[PDB]
Amino acid sequence: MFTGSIVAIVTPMDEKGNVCRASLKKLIDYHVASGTSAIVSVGTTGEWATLNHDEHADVVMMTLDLADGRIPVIAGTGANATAEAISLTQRFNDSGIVGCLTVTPYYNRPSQEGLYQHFKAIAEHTDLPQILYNVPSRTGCDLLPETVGRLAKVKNIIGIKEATGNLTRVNQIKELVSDDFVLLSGDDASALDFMQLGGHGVISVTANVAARDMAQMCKLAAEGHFAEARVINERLMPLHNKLFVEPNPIPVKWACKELGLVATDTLRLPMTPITDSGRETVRAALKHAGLL
Amino acid sequence: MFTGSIVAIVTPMDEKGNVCRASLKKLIDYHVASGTSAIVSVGTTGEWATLNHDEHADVVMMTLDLADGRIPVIAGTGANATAEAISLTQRFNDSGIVGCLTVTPYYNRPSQEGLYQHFKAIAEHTDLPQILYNVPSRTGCDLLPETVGRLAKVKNIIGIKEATGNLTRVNQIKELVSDDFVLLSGDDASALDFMQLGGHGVISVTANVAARDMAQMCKLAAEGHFAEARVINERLMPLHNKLFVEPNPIPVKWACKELGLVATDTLRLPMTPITDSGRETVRAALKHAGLL
Amino acid sequence: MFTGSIVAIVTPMDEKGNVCRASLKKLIDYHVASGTSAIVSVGTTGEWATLNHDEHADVVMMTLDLADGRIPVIAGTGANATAEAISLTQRFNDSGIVGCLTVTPYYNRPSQEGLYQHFKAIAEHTDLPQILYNVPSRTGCDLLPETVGRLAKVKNIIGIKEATGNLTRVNQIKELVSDDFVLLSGDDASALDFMQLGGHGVISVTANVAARDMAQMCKLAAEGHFAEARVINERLMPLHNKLFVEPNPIPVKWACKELGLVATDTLRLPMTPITDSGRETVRAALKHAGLL
Amino acid sequence: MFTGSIVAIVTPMDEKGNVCRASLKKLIDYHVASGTSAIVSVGTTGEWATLNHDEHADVVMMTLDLADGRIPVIAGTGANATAEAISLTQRFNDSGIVGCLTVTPYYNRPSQEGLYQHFKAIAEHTDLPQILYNVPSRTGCDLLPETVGRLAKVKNIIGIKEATGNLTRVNQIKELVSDDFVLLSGDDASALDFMQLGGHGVISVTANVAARDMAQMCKLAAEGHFAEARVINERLMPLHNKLFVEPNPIPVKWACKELGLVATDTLRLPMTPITDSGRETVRAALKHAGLL
Ligand SMILES: N[C@@H](CCCC[NH3+])C(=O)O
Ligand SMILES: N[C@@H](CCCC[NH3+])C(=O)O
Ligand SMILES: [K+]
Ligand SMILES: [K+]
Ligand SMILES: [K+]
Ligand SMILES: [K+]
Repeated sequence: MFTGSIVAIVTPMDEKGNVCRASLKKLIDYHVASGTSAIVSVGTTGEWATLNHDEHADVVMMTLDLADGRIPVIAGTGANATAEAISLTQRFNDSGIVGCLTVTPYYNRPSQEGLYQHFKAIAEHTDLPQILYNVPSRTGCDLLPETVGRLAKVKNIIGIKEATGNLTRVNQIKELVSDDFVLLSGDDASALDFMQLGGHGVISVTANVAARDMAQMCKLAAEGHFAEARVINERLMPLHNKLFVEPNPIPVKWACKELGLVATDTLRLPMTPITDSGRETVRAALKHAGLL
Repeated sequence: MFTGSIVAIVTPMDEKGNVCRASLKKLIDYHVASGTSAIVSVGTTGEWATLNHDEHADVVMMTLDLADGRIPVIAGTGANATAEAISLTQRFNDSGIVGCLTVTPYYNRPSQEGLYQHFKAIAEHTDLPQILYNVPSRTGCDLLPETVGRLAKVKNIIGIKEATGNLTRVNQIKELVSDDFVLLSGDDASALDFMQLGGHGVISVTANVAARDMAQMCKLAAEGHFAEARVINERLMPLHNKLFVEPNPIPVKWACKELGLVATDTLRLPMTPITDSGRETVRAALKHAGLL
Repeated sequence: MFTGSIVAIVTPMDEKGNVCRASLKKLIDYHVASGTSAIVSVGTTGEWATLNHDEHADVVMMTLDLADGRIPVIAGTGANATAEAISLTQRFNDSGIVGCLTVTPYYNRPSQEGLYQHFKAIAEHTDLPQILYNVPSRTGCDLLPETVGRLAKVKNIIGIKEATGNLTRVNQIKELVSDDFVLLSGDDASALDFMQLGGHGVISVTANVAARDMAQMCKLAAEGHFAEARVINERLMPLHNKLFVEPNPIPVKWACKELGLVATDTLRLPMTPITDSGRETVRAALKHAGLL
Repeated sequence: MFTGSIVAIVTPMDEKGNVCRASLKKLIDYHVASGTSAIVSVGTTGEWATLNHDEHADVVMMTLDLADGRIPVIAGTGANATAEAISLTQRFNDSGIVGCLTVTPYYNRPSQEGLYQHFKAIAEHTDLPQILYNVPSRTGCDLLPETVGRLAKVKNIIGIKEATGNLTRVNQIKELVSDDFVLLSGDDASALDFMQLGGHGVISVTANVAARDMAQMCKLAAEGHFAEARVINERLMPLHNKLFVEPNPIPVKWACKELGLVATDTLRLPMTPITDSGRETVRAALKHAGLL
């Protein structure tokens, strides 16, 4: 549910940019069969950025309908205005999602005290578990360990997706929070290292195309079998890097199409079609992973 | 109209967080009287991030009404989804604004090709002049000079607000565009240097509270009188820096209230009220400028 | 010998900046009694930067004489000209040191191929084990994992002091080198994390004043008892940070004087005496560690 | 003498790595004929890092001999130990150089107070004019404008080589120093912008191979003719960038050999011979400049 390999699932689209239900069903079945712990619906990799609030709700509800109770769903619910994050969250209360993934405000660069008031207010108006989401390269704001410590005292703020790739954050956060607070990597390339230092899992792009291997790697890491998990990570390392050779989710949607998991690799502007050179790098990564 | 001292005007609010019409009128009269060249309505400083699309439109329309033809008005119109930027823009067509300030997509970090396609599409769905806006510390995206060169070929893309504070960009962009493409600073502390290098004006935070000084500074710059302009810049330098002692527009709103230009210094979460230490810093800077 | 807690020992000085033998003897006895694995003589913390080549040799020989076979000594031997590093190394061949700590060329910023030719040539002209030393914040150059992989194939290049604080480097290097190559942290604040990911020890500033606790922490980390080692690291964390509140070794020399391990805290210009505010921060760290 | 186009001259070498007198003479005649204002002997570009103190002195003395009063000579004299900088400087007293270029201590990262004490002490042991040199990418140390202000009060500290490429530093430093303190760029690609902001010249890599163009560029700048200067700058921009395609002075030495100005392009390790791809890049840039 909030540990192990969690996929940040693509939002598959037809040629017009509308959600492809048939493609989504195939992905969801794939994750159920491959042992993925949960699905993050309309996260970053799900083009949270370019869906409107309504389309967003629809993809989440569709994922819940297709999932049919077989795999837990977490929805992306972040916003850069605290009133808007509260309002959006209300739409998912009692939807069937198990939790919300809520990103630090982007663009407006609030203070730490602002982040604290933001997240505390969101949490106050829902019974759903909240997972905080720190990704400074995208938002311009860095939610620091001291603030995560203050927010972890709020009953339903249950963990953090830490996407800095700065592995010192693991034990800085861990020492400030209770043993039940969940630490999840949001950086596939450093995620095994993150788990080895005491993290609990990963919210992953790679998992979209290597679900079984991600699931086994995370299970080995949780049991302490790091040498063994590292053999898997070494085969997935080209994917961990090359799925970001052009802006995510351009590479992963192309990989999903190439494997046949989705009908088209279409995305919404300002995301553009993968370049020829990108296709070649991604294909080589897929073959390194044994997927083609 | 697109040169000299352009104010990025605050959206003054009541204690409930909604626009205060009497305060806005007072500010706009103040800019008319001070010699400000134009007003950017619902830019970053105007809390574009925390107004919904309807509130945003209402503020722009109210600003045009109150300006009553005495001062040109440029609307913030950026979005991180191309479709939504086109909508937002279509909405101000025939409103009376003289142009749009359109920020690079934020959060989703598109490629340069993606930036080119986003702005080209927006420009194609309007007749209004477009000023590109590059502020990578907020967006996670850096619109490079090469791409500005490509976009400057589109008929109604007419300038750029360069808020990197990287002064080498002035002549990198000038080399690639025509003599009538406008270059404006988005960084108060470096704006005089930017104009000395060949830029044409500034979209300014400091102009909210030192409108006459800023207009006089820019007039001297445009005339080649840099040493006279620099005396004015040194008097304003503590404001140029300390209006960012806490996240913009927290300081400038406090300063506006302290000077009697607005009724309340209220902002929307996740922006937080100014700290005491903040108050003290900004008050010292206002004293140095001779404003209080 | 090349694992566990290794101290980067201060070079204690009298009021004129000359090496204080009596102070050095006290330190060396302290490390022998407290279980330190080895001593790095005239490393960074030993003011390698401001001793001339002769003074340098003398401090190393004095440390070896005082040590009297009771604890292994490693000498700092780096230089930014390959001919000079070869020449300096010859002076220590058969001195009694067990190894050399050789920093990447500083200031001149060579390519990776230049680093490879540099270190390979140094290694070629000695039988002494060489430990490579990467500290980009000081040198302007970053010795990358791929190059460390190529250098590890040289018979007597036996390990690396990795002082970036970037914990991803551990397993990037480890996967390219043999199981006998030693990975040592050169960043006290992240050193436990470094060991938890697969590093073998630390070349430490903190060890100068908390030798026994560092030695126990490293032993616990080597046995896999990370929770236990983390209790010690948490008590030493203020030191790990505040020994760098002013440039190293200013704080640690002051701490050593305050504890009575050395007669004076004098250093060589351009290092300056600790500030009052620095003394207060360092003292508080020492008390947190239980040392005062 | 301390304005206009100052060349940071290469130390041409034979195949063994020792100074080539005939090549040096040829370069110095070339600068006399081209209008270069002064020569920096054994600066960074002159391989200050890899010459020992005697070799360094020999090159400066040989340069003064060959210049034969026709062109002023400034010696590199920096060291990271204050005592050693004082020695090095005392050595050039009454040599015939007109001043010294003294870099911030490298590697040991002193405080600003430490920088103040280092340069003040050096200045006190000579009558030669001192030009401070700030190049943080190489040294790990950033000499800030405030500290430049303090040092500019010392009688014989007369200027600064600002190699950050951060153009805001020009007017930050000008505000704090007297009208006769000299500001020189250390960054070819930004040097014209630096002079347009109020700087007085450049210590240039590009001047090694485009001496006449650089002197003409600086003459036009000093006269206020920026648009004419910028035409010359655009012709040289590929050199300004591609003379750093591999670490300086690897490219400029190759270019000097290719133009017939020196006999060999030999450098000292850890600098390595230019790669083939490098050769091709620099040749294209020399073609663009009209030099070959
Ligand atoms: N700054 C905007 C977020 C854009 C929504 C993503 N397409 C707001 O406050 O709602
Ligand atoms: N750049 C110098 C190193 C200075 C020695 C430290 N005080 C050299 O090549 O030797
Ligand atoms: K909690
Ligand atoms: K245009
Ligand atoms: K080896
Ligand atoms: K002076």
